[PDB]
Amino acid sequence: LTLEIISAINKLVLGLADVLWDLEQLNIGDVVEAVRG
Repeated sequence: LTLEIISAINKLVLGLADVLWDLEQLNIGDVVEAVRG
């Protein structure tokens, strides 16, 4: 599931494209998901 959030991702990454993205989520993009993996 986490990875898929993966599927949704790279493409997603003006407001919509940016601040809202990461801001809305609030880190995930940057990277902890790593720990889970």
